[PDB]
Amino acid sequence: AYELPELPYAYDALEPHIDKETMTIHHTKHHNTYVTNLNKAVEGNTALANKSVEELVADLDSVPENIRTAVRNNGGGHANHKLFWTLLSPNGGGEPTGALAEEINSVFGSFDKFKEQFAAAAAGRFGSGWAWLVVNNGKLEITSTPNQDSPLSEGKTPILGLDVWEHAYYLNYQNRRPDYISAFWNVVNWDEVARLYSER
Amino acid sequence: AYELPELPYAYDALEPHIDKETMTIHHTKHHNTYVTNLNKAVTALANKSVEELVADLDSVPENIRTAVRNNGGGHANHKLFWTLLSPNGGGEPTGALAEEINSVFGSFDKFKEQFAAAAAGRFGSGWAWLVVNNGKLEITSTPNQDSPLSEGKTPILGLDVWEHAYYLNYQNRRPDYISAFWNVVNWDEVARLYSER
Ligand SMILES: [Mn+2]
Ligand SMILES: [Mn+2]
Repeated sequence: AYELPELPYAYDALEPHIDKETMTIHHTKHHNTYVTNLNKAVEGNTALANKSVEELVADLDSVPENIRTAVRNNGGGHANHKLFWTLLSPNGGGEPTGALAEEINSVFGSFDKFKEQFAAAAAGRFGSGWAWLVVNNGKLEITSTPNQDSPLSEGKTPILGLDVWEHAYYLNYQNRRPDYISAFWNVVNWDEVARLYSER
Repeated sequence: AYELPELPYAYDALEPHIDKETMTIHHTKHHNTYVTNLNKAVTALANKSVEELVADLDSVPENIRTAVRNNGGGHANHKLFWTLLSPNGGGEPTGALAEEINSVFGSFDKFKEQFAAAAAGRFGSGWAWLVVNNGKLEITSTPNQDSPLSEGKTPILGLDVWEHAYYLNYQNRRPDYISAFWNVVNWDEVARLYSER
């Protein structure tokens, strides 16, 4: 009984970094489709349905082989986008602070180095996928996954993610993925990332 | 070594099925990029056609295999794709090709349903294909720029389902794009490829 979450802001609140039309289609069509298909996949499996989408994707091995693909793709779609909306803000941007900033400077050397490495991962993901900042064994690291696969399935907790499926940027940037990635930094809600960091 | 092929028609020749903006960007940016990157990756491999190159990545240095796989596949796939479209295309298959399709799939309509299902079912980026395997017609789909050629199969018809191929005009509506695709397919070219394979 999963549901499509409402956005924390207006559809045009992230302009011009992300266009109103993309936000509208991305949320009401793409994300919504993952929710619809996810509910159809777990229909009848009270056990799986009672778990949060994150818990569900965290253990795909416990999902029946007959619907494992559907849960992987659609569960991943729902988990990834639900997190993604909460990481954006019309009042975001800037740089991390507190414990998160300290960890970033210690692991990557500096926030600028982190952005360079994160941008490289996002640009290097061939095909559809996501670029991530996760906590693995209590350590921060950058990774990328294909399609709707989530780091949660490998025991890693994402605290920042960038959707690099073409639907996330084609209307305003077309083939210019690097320009989309650069614009991303202007809307990142580092306060939310910091909260997820503490929880991870 | 490798170069970007010219389109057999104008950028707006496939309208309204495929918009001129998409054709222009798809060819001059996406395809051109695959060519540029392929050339960077590639001594002896240079003398091999892109088709033969992708036909056996196993014989390619593991230090550049991924580059050749993605960019070589990109070049080979798009090179073929452009030749399968035409402003005078569409209609329905004929001759021996039509006979084989009706025999294997039951009818052209059934073939279209199966092809569209494969194309709509490809999760993420990829391609839907009609290939000749061991002399038999089969419908398959590959991820990203992977090609049936790498599996010993010969593609005679292919549909690009990467979102860049249809997002400007169809956005999330991939099924409407697949439907419009039938109006521009060059069946004489598919038939020619089938006869040689
Ligand atoms: Mn998305
Ligand atoms: Mn393409």
